[PDB]
Amino acid sequence: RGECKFTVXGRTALNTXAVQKWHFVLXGYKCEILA
Amino acid sequence: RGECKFTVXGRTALNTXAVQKWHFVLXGYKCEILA
Repeated sequence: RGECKFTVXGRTALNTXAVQKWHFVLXGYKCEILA
Repeated sequence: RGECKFTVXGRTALNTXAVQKWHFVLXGYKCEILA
């Protein structure tokens, strides 16, 4: 429940409902992971 | 030389004019870089 975002290294992982979203931002390189 | 596609291993990069775009697709891990 609620919106809780965590920071691990240089990527921010947030919990969207019951899915896992991993946002990767490193300069001009943006990686998007959908678990 | 012109506009072709380069597939090395699992990294699909395409040449768009004078900009090199590297795309990464590995299931739920889709990382995209704009160079």
